[PDB]
Amino acid sequence: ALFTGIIPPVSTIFTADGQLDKPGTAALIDDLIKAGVDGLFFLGSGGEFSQLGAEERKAIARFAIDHVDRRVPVLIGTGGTNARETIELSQHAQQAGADGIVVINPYYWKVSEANLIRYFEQVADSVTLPVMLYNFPALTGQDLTPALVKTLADSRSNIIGIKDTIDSVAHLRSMIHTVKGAHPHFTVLCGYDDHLFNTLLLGGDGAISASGNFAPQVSVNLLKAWRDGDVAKAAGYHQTLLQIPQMYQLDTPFVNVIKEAIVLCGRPVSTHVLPPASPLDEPRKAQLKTLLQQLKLC
Amino acid sequence: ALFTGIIPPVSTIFTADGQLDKPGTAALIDDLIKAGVDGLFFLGSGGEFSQLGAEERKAIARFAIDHVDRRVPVLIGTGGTNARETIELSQHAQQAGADGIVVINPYYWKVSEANLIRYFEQVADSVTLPVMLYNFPALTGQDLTPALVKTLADSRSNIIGIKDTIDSVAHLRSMIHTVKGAHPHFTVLCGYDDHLFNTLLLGGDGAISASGNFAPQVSVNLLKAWRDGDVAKAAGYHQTLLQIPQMYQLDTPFVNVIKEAIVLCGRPVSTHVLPPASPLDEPRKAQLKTLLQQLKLC
Amino acid sequence: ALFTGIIPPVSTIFTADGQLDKPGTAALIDDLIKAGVDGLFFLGSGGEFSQLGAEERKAIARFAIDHVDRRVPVLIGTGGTNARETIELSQHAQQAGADGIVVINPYYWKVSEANLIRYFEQVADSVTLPVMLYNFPALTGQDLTPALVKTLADSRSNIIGIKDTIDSVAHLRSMIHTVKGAHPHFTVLCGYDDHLFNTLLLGGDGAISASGNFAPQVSVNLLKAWRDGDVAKAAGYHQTLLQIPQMYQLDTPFVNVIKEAIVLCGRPVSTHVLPPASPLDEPRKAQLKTLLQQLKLC
Amino acid sequence: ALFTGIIPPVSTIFTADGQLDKPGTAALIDDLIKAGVDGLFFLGSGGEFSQLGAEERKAIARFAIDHVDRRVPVLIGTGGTNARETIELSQHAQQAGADGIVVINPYYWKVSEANLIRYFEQVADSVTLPVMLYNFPALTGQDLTPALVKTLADSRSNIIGIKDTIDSVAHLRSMIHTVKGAHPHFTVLCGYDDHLFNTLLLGGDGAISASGNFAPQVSVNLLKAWRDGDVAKAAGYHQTLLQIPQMYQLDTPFVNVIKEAIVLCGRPVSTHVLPPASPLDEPRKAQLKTLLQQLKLC
Repeated sequence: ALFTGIIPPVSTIFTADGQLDKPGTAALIDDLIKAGVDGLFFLGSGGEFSQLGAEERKAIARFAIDHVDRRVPVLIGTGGTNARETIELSQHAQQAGADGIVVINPYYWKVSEANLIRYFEQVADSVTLPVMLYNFPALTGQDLTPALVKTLADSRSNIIGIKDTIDSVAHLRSMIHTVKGAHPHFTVLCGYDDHLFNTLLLGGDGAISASGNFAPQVSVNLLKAWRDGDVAKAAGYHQTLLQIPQMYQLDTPFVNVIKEAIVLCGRPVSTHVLPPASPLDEPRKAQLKTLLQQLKLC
Repeated sequence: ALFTGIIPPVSTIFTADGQLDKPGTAALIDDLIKAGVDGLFFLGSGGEFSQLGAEERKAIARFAIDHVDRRVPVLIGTGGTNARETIELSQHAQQAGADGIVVINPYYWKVSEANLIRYFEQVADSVTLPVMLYNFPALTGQDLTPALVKTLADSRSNIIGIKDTIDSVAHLRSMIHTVKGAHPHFTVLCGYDDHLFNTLLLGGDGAISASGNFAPQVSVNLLKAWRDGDVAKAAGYHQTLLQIPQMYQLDTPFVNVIKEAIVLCGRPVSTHVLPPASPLDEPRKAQLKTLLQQLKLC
Repeated sequence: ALFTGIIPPVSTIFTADGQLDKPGTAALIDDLIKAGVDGLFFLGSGGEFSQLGAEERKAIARFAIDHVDRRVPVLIGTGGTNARETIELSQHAQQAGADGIVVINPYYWKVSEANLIRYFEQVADSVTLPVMLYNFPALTGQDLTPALVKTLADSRSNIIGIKDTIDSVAHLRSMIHTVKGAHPHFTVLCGYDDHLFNTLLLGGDGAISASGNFAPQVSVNLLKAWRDGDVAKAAGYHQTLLQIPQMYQLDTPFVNVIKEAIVLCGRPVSTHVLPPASPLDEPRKAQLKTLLQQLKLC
Repeated sequence: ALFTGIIPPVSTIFTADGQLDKPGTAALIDDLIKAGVDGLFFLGSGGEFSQLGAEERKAIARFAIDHVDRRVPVLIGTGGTNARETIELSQHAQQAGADGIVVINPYYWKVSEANLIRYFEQVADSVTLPVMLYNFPALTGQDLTPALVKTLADSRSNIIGIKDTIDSVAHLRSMIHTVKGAHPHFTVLCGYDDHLFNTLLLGGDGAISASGNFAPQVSVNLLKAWRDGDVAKAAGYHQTLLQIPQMYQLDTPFVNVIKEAIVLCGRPVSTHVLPPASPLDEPRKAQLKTLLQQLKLC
């Protein structure tokens, strides 16, 4: 089973003028590796893939891959609405040395089932890398049903997992029974902090969630505790991850909040975000702070 | 805090010709009390309130209350679309000796906010009993937001809790922070088996869920374990409750399944259900059986 | 083809204490017949069926049927969530002399497809009367798709039409092609004033909409104009019906508004509505008035 | 009032290997101008903006602008999820000679209200051109409410219209009353063929809809007829436009269908579409043909 455990959707650090902040993004990568994470995912939602042009995303990927220098597995999010561009980026990711790619369903047009399967097949064929699906129906408006995901895993041997970003036990439970039921080593990771625990108890494999950027220890320790068979300990951490998602209510998009948390949790980096996102106002920065303090994360 | 802990939405047992099966419903009540539950809720969704006429519901309530004979707290679900009828039933519930009522939002028309608050106020005034709200947006098509529920608790001192039937951690978390944040002894119970654990760890109060009818021990034991500070034990039970809701996908409505489970789990009762529900076919009864067996509940 | 043309969802007039206002409801019936309508539909949504008990609805139906005295066709809305009650009422409607019944899909539980078809079959079998389906997904949360409605018309020869209450040309167009395509004399009526014109030009059959109660001439004249081949005239009326639905935005439910419009348009009747609805405040009554004046309806 | 009347969302013609087919897209432009249209909109949804990269979209826009050579007004759709790119393209559109731009709301993240207003303000400021908003909630998952659109027109004097792509009379009616009520010369165009008629009768201004590409005469004639005060004639055309949208059910996306219709209606052009779209199979091409024949469009 590939890409299990705690794999954060790493934040892309930018300068005040909007360029890649290499010292800062590198500093962030290094903290996260040091924290005991099982991989890293660049250019996910929290990486702000949807606010970057093709060429920019190529540049961020190659830098990120290079800086990681194979210390842990690296995933590159290559998705979007432009299928041809999805292939360019996915191929480039392979060339550039990535360990796999993460591909969301086209989210402008909700594409026919036939078209959707053909899309995913085509991208999976364009590379020899592992392909990790990415479901996020709240944003895509088209759910990758467990039936469909089983169909896709049956169809291509390199479609080997999924990040299920949804506040639903049923969806995660069904994803596990239907897909892992047919393919035991298919990876199922959840997209939200507050589902990591349940996702494990259901016989899933881990999480790619925002709290990896600023409190990676909680998820890493939850996982170690669970693998060590100490469940009470794991639940202890779950309890923190249960509360964490309050913060994300402070703005939309909440990439600003994640980056601001990174700072408050001890890593001084530029919190500049790309439009249509905006800086977090002062009042809500202090609210974030009080929240992080209550939870004992700074 | 009133009506905390494990309070099953008791199934109403019917004969083959559709009348109240008194021996059978009494037998069921007695098992559940014996199992260590903290209350009982008659004429909820699983009680089939929406398939019974006013007079029938009066009759079921009076029987149920009488048979319980004050051994545990009794809640009567008095809701529907006909507000005047909601008052008749709620008042009748009081005079019949019930400990409180459970009121869902009117689910045909999605009523204006002003009208909705006025409805709940009016019913809460028509009785001196505790009033427990009931949210089930999947069916009602109108969510009782934590804001609105805070407003209602602020408004009437006898609106003292809620059954939140939704597959969402966020909703339960927000319900707790917003409402309990303002009213510490406001009860918040979850409507689904797989959320009991999280609902506790969030500082909520228990569950009214279907698995109470056929596997009440699991939820009762989870709750005692948690109260005894043995979390690993509690999680052990959570793990079973996590799987249980597969059963409910076998039909819709799945009130047939719950009753069939009651039988398979050792309590022989008539599984007749009211239309537009129907008996569970043989194939799916056996599937239920294999599921209960896998989970070690029969 | 049965039940074509302009068939208003007649408002049920109540006294202050909530009883049937017979003088007033009779007065209303008489205006509407005198206006040239092609039938009348009692105990629809605007009739407030969902706020009345079984016995009350029986009483209103017989009174209404009797007072019409066969001058036009009469439809009785017998739907709800309680299937057995749907049969009692539907049978009672036949015994009481009604020309057909109108049956919405059960709107609490969104019932399985198999269950839904079996429900509609069962009620259609419980009577020898014509059965008119009623779709209103905005409130029911379960759409009667054209596929499903074709299935139902194929299944039972007395399922002979539908009131499609939805703000969608596509749905009405599809309902006509799929169902009328297979059953030419199947009736398709729209539920909203602003769709009557399109519904005709699509090869549908008429409307059961609220503006029948207070401005029945507009829809009656639109229909006559269209049948006389004078389309420009028909479009003239369409233009008024296009604007009428602004009022319904003054409250929810907006039965209060319809009844208040009946008064302002010249028919003094009690505007009492059943809870959880409430009287329309004074400011909004005056806004209604200005609207009716602008459109030249009072 | 700017950009009124019939302004087709022109199809971008591509070669087999996916490049701009200049002879073909020029041929198409010329037919449409010849047909009497009041403008042209390049790089809308039907132009496939969401499957083209920034540089490609630049290239298509200038070519299109140049080939039109000011014969009619030209609109360029510059929207997407990448705000900085939206400014690049919008500014490029101005320098390339476009008469205005068309900007959809960011459709990946459903952005906060504050952020959404700030986005639209920022883009409107980046140019001196007229800005035409674009609502399409079915795809975006975030509706541009009439309230919000009024706010935006109040905020910036160059936000001067909207393409409302929604199958809803209520939404269009409300958009007209709320926005035109405050700004009489604000343009309101509908996005669907079957709403053009109603949109006019409501006091709106026209349509940007797919049938402009292959049957522009129908909409052009409807508009001329209506302006000439001959309503019966206009309704005659409405009747065809009412049926047209059946085809769009043959695939999703249905850009393939539009382009195939262009061919069958007399203009031989390459029907190549960009992925994740695909060619229309033979069976469904013949079905399209039968449809166009029934409606007397080929």
